Amino acid sequence: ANFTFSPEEVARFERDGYIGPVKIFEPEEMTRRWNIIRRQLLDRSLAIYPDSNGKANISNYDRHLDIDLLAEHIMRPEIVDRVGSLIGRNLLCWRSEFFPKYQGDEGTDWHQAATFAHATGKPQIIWPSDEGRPAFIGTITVWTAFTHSTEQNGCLQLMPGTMNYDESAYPMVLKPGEAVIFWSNTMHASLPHTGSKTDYRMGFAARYVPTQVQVYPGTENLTEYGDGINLEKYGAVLTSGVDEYGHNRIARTSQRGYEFVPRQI
Repeated sequence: ANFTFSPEEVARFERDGYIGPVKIFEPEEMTRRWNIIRRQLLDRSLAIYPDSNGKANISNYDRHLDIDLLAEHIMRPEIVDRVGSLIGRNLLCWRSEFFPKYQGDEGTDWHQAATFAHATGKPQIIWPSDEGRPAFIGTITVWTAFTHSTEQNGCLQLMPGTMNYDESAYPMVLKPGEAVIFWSNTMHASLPHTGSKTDYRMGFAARYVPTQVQVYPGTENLTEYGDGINLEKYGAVLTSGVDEYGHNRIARTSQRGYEFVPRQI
């Protein structure tokens, strides 16, 4: 089995900055997993980030490092083969987080998110660059819908085409198990949640970057990074290929013994 994108799909992604929906799991299967995961998030006995009021804790950052079903999710061929077709087979998953949305939540206007750390403004992602030229800081984001993501639910909004506009709603509705893949900085918006109070939307995002990229650059002798992030037990996960660099903290094994074995095609 292979999930590499076709040359056309890759082209589509290149002009839009995103692509989806793409099936990761069948609806009932994703639901089955989320039913388990939801309870497991409650137990932080082995979470890499300590208790705090920071984003990392409240939005449950990097639980793929302690929850088996999440460890497997970021390793999924359905995800990895597709991301790999975009930025290379030597893939690193440097982060995952949840995106809940509840009744009353307002939408967001069109904007481009950045990969800087909120607490310090430090770049969490740094791509290699030529002399003088600034460094790219984007990261391929795979947003899987654990719950259905509808317009009523406050689903994401993306616009076709690539500060600038060019030669001249768009809701990304998703069923449980489907995902949308996009550059973290792709132009996007989101609708407000106008549904019932029991109808919550849950998205699980896994972010990827090729091995040549530096994760949490500097951080030489740091642990407490901000926003509740503590690098002590942090590690980027090599999901495929090999790592010819070694300049990033790496996690070959999850906090629960789940072994991350790089996929090869």
